[PDB]
Amino acid sequence: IEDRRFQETLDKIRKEEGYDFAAIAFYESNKPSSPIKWHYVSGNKNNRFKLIILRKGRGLAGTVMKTGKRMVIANVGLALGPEEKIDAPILLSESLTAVLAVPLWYKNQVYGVLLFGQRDGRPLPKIFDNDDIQRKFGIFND
Ligand SMILES: [Cl-]
Repeated sequence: IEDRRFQETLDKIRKEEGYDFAAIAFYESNKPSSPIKWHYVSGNKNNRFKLIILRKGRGLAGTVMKTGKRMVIANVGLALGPEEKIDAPILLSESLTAVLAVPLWYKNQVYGVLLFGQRDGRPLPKIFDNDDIQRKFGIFND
């Protein structure tokens, strides 16, 4: 899709799927040492996410960017240690208690990571299978 649609589609999907929060991360630049940052957000409580710097292979977005595998964390407090909590600062800046992170694809590469989150102990609305993934979030792929 055109770059000029990412925000609108992100917001609509967040609301359809019933999440408190959504975001999308990409590499900050084409420089070799580029970090990964959270480029778009929706349902965010503040702007501190703009300070977050993720090194390659680290946090939620780094791991999904690397592995090609979605991550489902039903409960942050139970599923993650404090070392993992630290690699994923969006958890802290947005007070997220559950999350779903999905890779977005371009010619078999992961070019971005799409994150959905809940606050206040609200559960994930549903755990999607591979086909629902593709159907609901395939708009972001080619
Ligand atoms: Cl993060």
